[PDB]
Amino acid sequence: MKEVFIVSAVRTPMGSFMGSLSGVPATQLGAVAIKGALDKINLNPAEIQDVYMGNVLQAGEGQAPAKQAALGAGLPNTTPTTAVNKVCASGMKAVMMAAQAVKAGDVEAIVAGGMENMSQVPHYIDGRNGVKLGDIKLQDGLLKDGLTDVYSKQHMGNCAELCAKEYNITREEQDAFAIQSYERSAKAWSEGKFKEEVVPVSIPQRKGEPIIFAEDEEYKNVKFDRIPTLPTVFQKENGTVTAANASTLNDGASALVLMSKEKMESLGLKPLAKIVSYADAAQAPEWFTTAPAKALPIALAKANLTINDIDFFEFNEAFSVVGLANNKILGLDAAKVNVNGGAVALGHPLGSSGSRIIVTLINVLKQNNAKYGAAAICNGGGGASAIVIENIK
Amino acid sequence: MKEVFIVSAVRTPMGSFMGSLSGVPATQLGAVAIKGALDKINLNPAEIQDVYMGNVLQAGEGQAPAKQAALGAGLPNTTPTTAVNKVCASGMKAVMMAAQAVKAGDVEAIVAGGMENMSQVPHYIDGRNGVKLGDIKLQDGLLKDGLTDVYSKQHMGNCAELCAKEYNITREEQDAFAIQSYERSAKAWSEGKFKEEVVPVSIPQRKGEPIIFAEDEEYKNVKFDRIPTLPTVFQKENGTVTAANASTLNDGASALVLMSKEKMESLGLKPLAKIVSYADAAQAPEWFTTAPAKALPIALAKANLTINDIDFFEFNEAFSVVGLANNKILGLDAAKVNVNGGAVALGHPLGSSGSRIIVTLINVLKQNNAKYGAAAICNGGGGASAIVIENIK
Ligand SMILES: [Ca+2]
Ligand SMILES: [Ca+2]
Ligand SMILES: [Ca+2]
Ligand SMILES: [Ca+2]
Ligand SMILES: [Ca+2]
Ligand SMILES: [Ca+2]
Ligand SMILES: [Cl-]
Ligand SMILES: [Cl-]
Repeated sequence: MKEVFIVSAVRTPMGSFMGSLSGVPATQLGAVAIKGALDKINLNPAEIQDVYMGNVLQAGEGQAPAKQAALGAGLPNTTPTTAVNKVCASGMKAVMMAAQAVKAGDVEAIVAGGMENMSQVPHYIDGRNGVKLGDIKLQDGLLKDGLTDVYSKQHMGNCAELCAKEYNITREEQDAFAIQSYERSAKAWSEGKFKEEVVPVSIPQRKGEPIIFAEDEEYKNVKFDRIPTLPTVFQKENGTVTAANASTLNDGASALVLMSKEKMESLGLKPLAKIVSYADAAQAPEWFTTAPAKALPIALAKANLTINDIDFFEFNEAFSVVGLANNKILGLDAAKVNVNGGAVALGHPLGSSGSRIIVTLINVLKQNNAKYGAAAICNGGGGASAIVIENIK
Repeated sequence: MKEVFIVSAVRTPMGSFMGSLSGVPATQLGAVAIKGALDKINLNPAEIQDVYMGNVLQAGEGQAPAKQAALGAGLPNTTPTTAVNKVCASGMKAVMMAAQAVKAGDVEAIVAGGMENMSQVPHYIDGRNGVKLGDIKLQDGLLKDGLTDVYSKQHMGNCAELCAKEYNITREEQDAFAIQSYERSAKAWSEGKFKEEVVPVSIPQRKGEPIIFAEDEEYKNVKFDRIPTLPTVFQKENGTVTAANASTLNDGASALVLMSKEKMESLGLKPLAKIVSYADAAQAPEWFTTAPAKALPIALAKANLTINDIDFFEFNEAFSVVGLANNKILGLDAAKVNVNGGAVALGHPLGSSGSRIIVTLINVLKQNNAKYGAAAICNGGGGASAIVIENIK
């Protein structure tokens, strides 16, 4: 089978809910990330044969959100585009599907990534069927399509509490994990470890010069001394999950360029990394929290690798309890997982995070002179996706 | 490269806007189609390794629409699922991506299809940012995300008028094409030519037995003597497109099961058809109407076939002018295109039509003892997808 290489990989900084990017539509954040990925390698945009963008909450973004991102990035109108929705796994599934397009022989160069502006998700009304007498409900699209389990009608955070109970993960352990994610995020930013992968967003102003948004803003929104006293927001009695040890709602995008060996060599491009293998797995919807621990072994077996062969891991931190549970189940050394921080501190724009953690993993491997890395992310409905990459030194 | 076979292919009947399926959510229509595809071949649901469903208008469907369809069809909670959005090409792109997953070596059996309930698409309000003084607008999600070109802010029907003008396709020609689509649809239904592919929808009633919806209802909504007198709804002066010669808004779903050679032979299944090749193409957004004439030659070249090798064609009839324009550009014999009727008469649930026309094409080829067929469908943003299949006798 053809090899698939990652020749560029970038992300926007992540904005807080109703924060610095709340006025920049998801499709424009996608445009910034895609253009950034092309610009890193000075790639002629007409070399791109397809664009796959993860995007969970598409309402009100307008027709063909992935086309809007591609055209906004400067790709020509001859570029096909598709938006993909595997909830929080969307950006990773986009990369996997793009790799399959290369392996199937159909494209030599392809963009894959994800985008989300959670600040701009609308509320919904059934406007076509009148209500002759009675109150009418406007559903928050974030809660209805993003954060509520269909089958239980409960918030993802309630599923996080189920995980905490079953795997004996305490409030104190979740808080310590969260504090570590905040500390690692601030340290990696201070060390320049996000400078390579982050492409800034220019924000037009009503009057004056644009604001250049260049750094994640979520990880500064923390008061460490308040963390052990915050209320448990999903469960009144015997709860464990809080606003601080859960991830937040965020805005951001990410993008990667994938190529065949023949195409990258014809262009004189040295790859960042090779995609070794990938896999999806699923279990009961209420157990989406531990599905990454099912998906990663499948990807490892496809790679003919063992868990001991992986130098660094990126597991998306939808909740601190999710990070702790998958580490515990797989027996992972926490010093090798999310070493530059994770979503509890950095943020979590649903449709982008699955590709964002690949972007970060590439740079973690280079920063540590490592070889194999693995990334995995859970998703609503009970799923997870996982991918194994090889750093090319 | 591995061959990819279609071992089953079904569709729901299509309901009219606010019609017989308006109370059956898109995800449940998807469940009916997927279960129907499994039932045709008595397939153990656990053989399915992934599910890709096209779905253009996901707002308010709840979390993970493709999971809801899969679980509703009786697939186990171990089945990964993804929803794909290439506007009207979504269902075809789902099938193409699924074929790539087989060719890439990653799955041996996969479900691909599409689903849409246009009746249930909500209106949108920005509920998070108050408006201190002034009227507030609720955008129709169908118009905003489905039917309006982003760049021109005009309806797809206005792009249809641009096509009519540039390609000299008159009102009278569009009306004659529409009448032919209605006539062919009624004839094929009367001849039993949709009995094989259509799986009925049972509709629960407030009191009493369910209603069994088993036949397309759009093609009976026509008054032939009124057609030449209807108003031109997108352009007041010198218009050509009407409510009768444009497609309608509709509800419906469709689903196919794809397999490798090794898997179908191990299960003792005879394939319906082989997927020979497929392709995407794009041009300027306002020229989405003629993009099928760009995509099909790419697919033919990948198949090492010429247009003369194709026995029958399915080109989605988003508008009569689109059908006429692509026939004219490619020089196709209208007696070989959409021979059982098309979307102008049968309906057009956006995310399902791209796979629906493959389902219909399979049966057209068998009904006519034919070999090669091609299907193609345009999509907002300037794209089209095309697929070439080989009937297995
Ligand atoms: Ca700094
Ligand atoms: Ca937090
Ligand atoms: Ca260990
Ligand atoms: Ca009949
Ligand atoms: Ca019509
Ligand atoms: Ca001809
Ligand atoms: Cl899933
Ligand atoms: Cl496109």
